[PDB]
Amino acid sequence: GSHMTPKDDEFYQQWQLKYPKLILREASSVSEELHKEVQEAFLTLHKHGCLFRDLVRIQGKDLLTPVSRILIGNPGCTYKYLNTRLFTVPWPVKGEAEIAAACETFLKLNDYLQIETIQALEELAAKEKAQDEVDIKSRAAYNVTLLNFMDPQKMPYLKEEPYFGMGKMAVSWHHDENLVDRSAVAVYSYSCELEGRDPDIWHVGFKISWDIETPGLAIPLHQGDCYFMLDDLNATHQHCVLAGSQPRFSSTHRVAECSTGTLDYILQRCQLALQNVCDDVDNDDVSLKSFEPAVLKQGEEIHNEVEFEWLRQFWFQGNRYRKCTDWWCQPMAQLEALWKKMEGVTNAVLHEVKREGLPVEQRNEILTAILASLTARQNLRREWHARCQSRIARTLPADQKPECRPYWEKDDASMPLPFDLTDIVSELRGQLLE
Ligand SMILES: Cc1noc(C)c1-c1cc(Cl)c(Nc2ccccc2C(=O)O)c(Cl)c1
Ligand SMILES: O=C(O)CCC(=O)C(=O)O
Repeated sequence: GSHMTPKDDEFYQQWQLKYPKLILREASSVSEELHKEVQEAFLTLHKHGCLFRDLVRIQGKDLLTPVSRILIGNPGCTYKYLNTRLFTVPWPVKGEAEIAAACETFLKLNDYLQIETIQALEELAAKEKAQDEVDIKSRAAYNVTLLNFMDPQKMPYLKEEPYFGMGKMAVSWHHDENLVDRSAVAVYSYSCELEGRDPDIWHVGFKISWDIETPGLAIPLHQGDCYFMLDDLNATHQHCVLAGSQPRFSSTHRVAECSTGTLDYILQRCQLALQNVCDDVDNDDVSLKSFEPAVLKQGEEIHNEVEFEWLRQFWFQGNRYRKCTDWWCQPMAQLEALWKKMEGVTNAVLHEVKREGLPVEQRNEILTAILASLTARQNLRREWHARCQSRIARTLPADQKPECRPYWEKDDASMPLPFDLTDIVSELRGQLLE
């Protein structure tokens, strides 16, 4: 395999022929006022220490990401990649002062890049022609941007690009996950400073999925250049980042698929689960209205969703959002209080299966509905606490160390149930032996 750069004569016709949905807008197309404001916003956030490497999990192993990031976007929105849910540092859409100005700056860049995307998509459809204006606006309605930073000198050894000889990789081949179908991606690239591609210049590489025979493209990215992935390019093609000599920032604006990833959604899920609870007063006497299996199954599934997809995802990042914003403090306190009530709900269900007047075919109706949720609850609870207590988790600085919140001992009296459910879950299967 080989690759092509602007040094090659075939580079320009391959881009024209086989990458027409990849658009490059060089820094000359962007106002110099916007350049300085965006580049200073990058440095403002970097000085305040707002960008963090994530401790993700890929195929069983825990990995520190080579790139430090921060998610900025609509209030209450989340973006999930590599099993890590990032929460937006909010930007001011209608309805810490330095950091808030940087978020307003990248809100302005988002408006600009959204317009450029709509125009590029309109010019794209016209070329393919020779109702759908709703699709174009929605596929460019960016709700978040994932800011990035990497210093290549800090790595003792960078990975070689393994298929086309593109040299050192900062980020390996991948798709951008959890995006609205056929939504576009706009990137603002900010680089701080013969045989093949220039090793000192940052590039974005492109290849066709499953294809290492078709030579890939290595697009040089200078300071202030913008590139756009239109329509199904992000799905049909993979991209990587080829490292240069000096550090580089980037602002990657996305239409995150957030149908199950906003605060309003998960709060609504929590209210749906608590509709099966007598809500006169918030005490330890939790009494359920119905024990119909579908209602209890849905209740324990929502219980798991708020705990693992929201509570433990958030506190695994060790209150590092607090360095940027306080926006998630009350919502996370509210979600935990809602989750605590669901712990009392689970205790109430276990109290009912332990009751004498219950006929066995109603008792087994309940167990068949709740055991898949309780199984996943304990399997995921130890996966999360194991990741909180791993060697590489120790190596992180103090104010981003993973916290296994919520966590409590068997000594703790305020919680109706223990953290370890192995005795309880094994009991309920030994209960449908007899
Ligand atoms: C997947 C995905 N979706 O959105 C983003 C952003 C990613 C994503 C984000 C990243 Cl930080 C990477 N890179 C890595 C992540 C963890 C460990 C190593 C690497 C690496 O490339 O060396 C990849 Cl491959 C993909
Ligand atoms: O850094 C970039 O240009 C975007 C590449 C990418 O997928 C990312 O790291 O977010």
